[PDB]
Amino acid sequence: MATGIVKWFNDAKGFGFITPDEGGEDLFAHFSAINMEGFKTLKEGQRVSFDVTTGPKGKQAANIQAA
Amino acid sequence: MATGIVKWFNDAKGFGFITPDEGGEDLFAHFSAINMEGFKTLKEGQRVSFDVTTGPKGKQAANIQAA
Repeated sequence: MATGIVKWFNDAKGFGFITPDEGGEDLFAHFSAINMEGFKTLKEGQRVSFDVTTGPKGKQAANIQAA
Repeated sequence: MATGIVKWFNDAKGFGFITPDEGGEDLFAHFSAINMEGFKTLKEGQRVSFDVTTGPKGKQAANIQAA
């Protein structure tokens, strides 16, 4: 499965462009193209925003979102 | 509240640690802490994996997931 970095994205009409990693031309990416199963976990390197809260494991990230 | 980068995560037991951006101690991040509303859009700089497919806008990213 191919990979790449999101180059830019406007929330108004809900799409952006992805630069593919292994070379090639930029891809159009509509928000509706997001597979929600693809984001049920967190990934190494992934930038995220969150609330900070004290839980059982101590200081923890709540309400995690993409940043 | 705050932002940060996911430093390390383990898909088996479903938890990892986030290093906060604006200084501080690393935070425990369980996958159930993920707010799905937080990922319905794509973010600038976000690393993603995808199918490639020809749609109306031309070459497009399909089935987009976090990478």
